[PDB]
Amino acid sequence: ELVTGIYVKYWIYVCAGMFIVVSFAGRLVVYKIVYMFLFLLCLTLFQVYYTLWRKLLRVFWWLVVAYTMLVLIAVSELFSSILIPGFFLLACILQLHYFHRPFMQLTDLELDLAASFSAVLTRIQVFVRRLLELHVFKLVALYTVWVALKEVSVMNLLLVVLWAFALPYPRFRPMASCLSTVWTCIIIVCKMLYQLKIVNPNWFGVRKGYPNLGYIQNHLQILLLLVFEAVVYRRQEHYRRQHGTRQRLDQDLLSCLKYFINFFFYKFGLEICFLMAVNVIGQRMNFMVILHGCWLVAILTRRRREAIARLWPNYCLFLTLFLLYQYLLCLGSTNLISDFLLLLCASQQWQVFSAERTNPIPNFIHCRSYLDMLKVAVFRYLFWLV
Repeated sequence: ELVTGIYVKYWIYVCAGMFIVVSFAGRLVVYKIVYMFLFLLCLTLFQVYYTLWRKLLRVFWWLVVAYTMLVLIAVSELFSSILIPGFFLLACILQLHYFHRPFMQLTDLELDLAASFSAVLTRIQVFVRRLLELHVFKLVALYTVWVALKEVSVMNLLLVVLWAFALPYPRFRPMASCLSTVWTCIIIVCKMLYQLKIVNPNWFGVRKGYPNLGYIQNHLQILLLLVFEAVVYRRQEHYRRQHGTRQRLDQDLLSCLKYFINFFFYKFGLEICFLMAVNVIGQRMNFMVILHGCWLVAILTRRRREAIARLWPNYCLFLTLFLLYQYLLCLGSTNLISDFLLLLCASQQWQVFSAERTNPIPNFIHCRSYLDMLKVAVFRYLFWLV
């Protein structure tokens, strides 16, 4: 057949996502929300324990059973609660059992636009794996965008500091990534446990979530980004287990574009670092930015090549030593957001500085191809343009 495979493979993750976010369709009650909270925590522990990702089907079936039991011994007002959690529990149980019996084993390893679609998917997966550190940084980015651009979370400094020492260090990055996933799960547990009605009502910032919908998205998107990173790592391992040159770049326009996109930061990196530092100093307008630009012009002082490289690990070190203290002093801005973005670019540079793996110039004095018709302009016209 055709449709039965597509309906039998995309079952468990979408059903768990529908069943876990369908909680809290009601007033202040601990009865129905803590089930979905413990379900999301169990899914996070299953993903992060790296051996029980799909090998606790007893626990999944027992969670479905407890959900159905609560939905059948609990439930214009008595027509949506029994239709939400009843059907949700039944669908979850059916999905979990069916997937475990056939879909889980098959997935695990113990008009022709579809080929282009799959090739673009594989290439985006490859770039995600190469940019896994960058993807984690983008998760730090949305973290601070909820933290320092929407509202400071419950000791958000701890998570932004986990990010801060995760950025420049590759020995830290995976372990502090998993510890950040764990701390975000604990933060979501404490967030959904704080909306109670027995509260009897500056280093804590318990914001007392009123509407019981807005005080969860800053942790829901966090766990969703951690789960998208874990799913991208798992799909990268699965696609690895299944299934131009740096000197040939100047042969075709496509080859030049490919050698650009592969190495867009390679011999451009410190340039873009200086550019992002300049944009941050322009945008912040503070004496903290005055000291930042002082150290930036000090880094620029060592014009000679390889001198800056020595100071660049110390550059990342005082960058994180400045940014973490800045966030803690703001606790008790968007300028700090772009400063964290600059520190992220500088950490990426401090990573890829030491890449020790790795003359048709008179051709580029006349136009013999499109590549050199643009090459001559870049070499000569740009100087006049500047």
